[PDB]
Amino acid sequence: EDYILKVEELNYNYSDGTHALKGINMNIKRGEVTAILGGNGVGKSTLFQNFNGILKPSSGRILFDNKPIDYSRKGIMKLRESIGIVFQDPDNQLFSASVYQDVSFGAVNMKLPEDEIRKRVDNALKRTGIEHLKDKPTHCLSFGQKKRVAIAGVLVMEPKVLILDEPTAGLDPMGVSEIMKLLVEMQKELGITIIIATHDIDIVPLYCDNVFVMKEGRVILQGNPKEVFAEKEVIRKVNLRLPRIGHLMEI
Repeated sequence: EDYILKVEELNYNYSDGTHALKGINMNIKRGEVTAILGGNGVGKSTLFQNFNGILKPSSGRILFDNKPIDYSRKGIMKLRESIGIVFQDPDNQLFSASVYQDVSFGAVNMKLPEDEIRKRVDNALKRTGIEHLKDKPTHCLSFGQKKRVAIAGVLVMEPKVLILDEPTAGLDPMGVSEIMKLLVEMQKELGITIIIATHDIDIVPLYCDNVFVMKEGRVILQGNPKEVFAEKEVIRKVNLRLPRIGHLMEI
């Protein structure tokens, strides 16, 4: 019940023979916010595609929810119901319809009692802060609102894991902290595990319990962000108290 994903000695090579991930060991705790950090080309998408089964490891394995992944068609279908994906650009995920039609599209085809669809969708919209936009056309929303609609559409299925692909995209730093604090809050109320792929090492990690730094398809650092970015954190606190001394420490 500690780890929602354990990656054990995982290797991945593309079918052309390109070695993408090497001896990856990663233990992701249930009900924490974990981020996987690194610039492009580091292998974040390759890792995340293994998590939801679109790729299968060449060597080693992944335990999801304490159990091996079942790679049959049925097993993959089951695994993806447990795992919600929020895309970088919400346009890639949203329908042109009202916020309520889009978000409720998911429940509507699972044959639930209507009043259970009602609760699920309304709770989803409250939980993402977008009740007031229930009847607004998606095409009229800000990027930030759209992203909240994407998240809400995924909450409706009650996944166990929420995976966000670069959640800082299209957002100013205060935009970023808004979305991060929203995610920290929904975990408090839902117990959902949050996994983030990002290159942002400044804001995103202040909201994380755990962090993995990747380079050329290997983990090279890991742990509590307070400890991993111990030095950046000292600087941050200095700016907070003595604005000018902290810039001589960046000098």
